Amino acid sequence: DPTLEWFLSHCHIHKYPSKSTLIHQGEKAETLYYIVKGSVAVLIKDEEGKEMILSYLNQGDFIGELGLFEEGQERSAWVRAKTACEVAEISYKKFRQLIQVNPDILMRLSAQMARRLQVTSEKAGNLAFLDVTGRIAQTLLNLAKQPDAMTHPDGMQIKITRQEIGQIVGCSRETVGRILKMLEDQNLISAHGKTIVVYG
Amino acid sequence: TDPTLEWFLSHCHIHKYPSKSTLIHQGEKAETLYYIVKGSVAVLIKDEEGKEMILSYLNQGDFIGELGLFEEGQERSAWVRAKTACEVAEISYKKFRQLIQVNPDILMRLSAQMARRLQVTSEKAGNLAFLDVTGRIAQTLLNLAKQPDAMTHPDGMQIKITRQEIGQIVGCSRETVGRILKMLEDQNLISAHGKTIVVY
Ligand SMILES: Nc1ncnc2c1ncn2[C@@H]1O[C@@H]2COP(=O)(O)O[C@H]2[C@H]1O
Ligand SMILES: Nc1ncnc2c1ncn2[C@@H]1O[C@@H]2COP(=O)(O)O[C@H]2[C@H]1O
Ligand SMILES: Nc1ncnc2c1ncn2[C@@H]1O[C@@H]2COP(=O)(O)O[C@H]2[C@H]1O
Repeated sequence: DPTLEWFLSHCHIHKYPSKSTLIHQGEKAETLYYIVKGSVAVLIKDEEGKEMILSYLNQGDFIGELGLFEEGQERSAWVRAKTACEVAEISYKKFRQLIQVNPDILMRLSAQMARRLQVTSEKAGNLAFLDVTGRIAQTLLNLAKQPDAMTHPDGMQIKITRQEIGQIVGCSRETVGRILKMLEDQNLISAHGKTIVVYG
Repeated sequence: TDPTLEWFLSHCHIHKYPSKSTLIHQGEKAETLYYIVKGSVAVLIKDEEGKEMILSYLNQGDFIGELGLFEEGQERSAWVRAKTACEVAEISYKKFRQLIQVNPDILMRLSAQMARRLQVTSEKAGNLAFLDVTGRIAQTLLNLAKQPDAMTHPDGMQIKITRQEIGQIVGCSRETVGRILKMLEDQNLISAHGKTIVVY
């Protein structure tokens, strides 16, 4: 991948342990990132710091792109390493020079913006159409259809903490706890184990 | 406008769409890029029961139908419907990609708008997640008060909007919108006069 490697030679590259914060919402946006290895969560918060994950981003993903096309913008979200990460960074100013040399690097970036918009639009859809019970139910169902969902004699089973579920739908761990109990008692799932079984 | 947009537009056909006509249908094969020369549109998606949600309004100078551009074989991710009479330039993706090669600035213009839509749709996903239906409505009326067609008034801004529209934006029924709008004007936050609302 000649264009990528060229792009990266113009970056500086650093390692970040899991749980460390790469981007703080509200900071001035002046640099672009690219994930060389690992995974990050893109997070927003309510006024009391309850979190919602807008996306996971993985190796090959650009981050910090949204301040690129107009000066004076702030980071729109927190971005937090979910595993140990290797992350390339480059100033918007140097990136813009790179685009002049070869606009393919802009194509790649824009393709990812367009995917993100489709996915975030779909999520806003579910947030409008579903209450917190439906959100959690549709999350568990989505997760059971993932390539990594394990077969179970009674349906599919998943590994996912209550806090992670809470991050997906933007509710507390305890709210998740209560609604999982309700869904168990409605005979839709079982969560009495260290994992979750979605029936059917 | 500038010589670059005019260059781009001379490679487009201009089509007219009457108010309430659909420009783009969800699920259609995406092979075409659009640009709004005049007028305004609504972007909509739907739940399995035919409930509609307004993801966004877009206006003169806005690109539409861009999300299929970066990868072949995609579907339209939403319906796009004329809110007023519209004049809309259109061009095939393939021909757009050729233009990008002559002058990458036209891709820059487009990517700028994608970045803005991702910021706006993320903030909206947060609203839907974190706010109760009343907070969604009170935030929506501010956002509406800075659409191109929301003009001034002694005690703040003034807008025209239906209950159905608001309900489509925040995710609730007209009836519920009616009850909340009533609450909001007791809380001396607005005054309503038919379909026209003054936002303080
Ligand atoms: N809805 C989203 N989906 C995926 N990534 C996002 C989303 N919102 C923000 N981001 C990423 O989080 C970053 C926060 O900083 P920026 O606003 O500079 O750029 C942002 C994007 O790279
Ligand atoms: N969240 C959004 N904000 C603004 N416009 C959007 C949004 N989602 C979809 N659209 C527009 O609606 C169009 C539907 O067709 P496309 O998916 O080709 O391209 C889409 C975008 O131009
Ligand atoms: N709970 C909901 N979540 C998302 N959208 C809704 C919900 N309830 C109603 N809507 C949509 O918003 C519209 C507002 O006007 P109507 O009540 O005619 O029809 C409504 C539905 O299409």
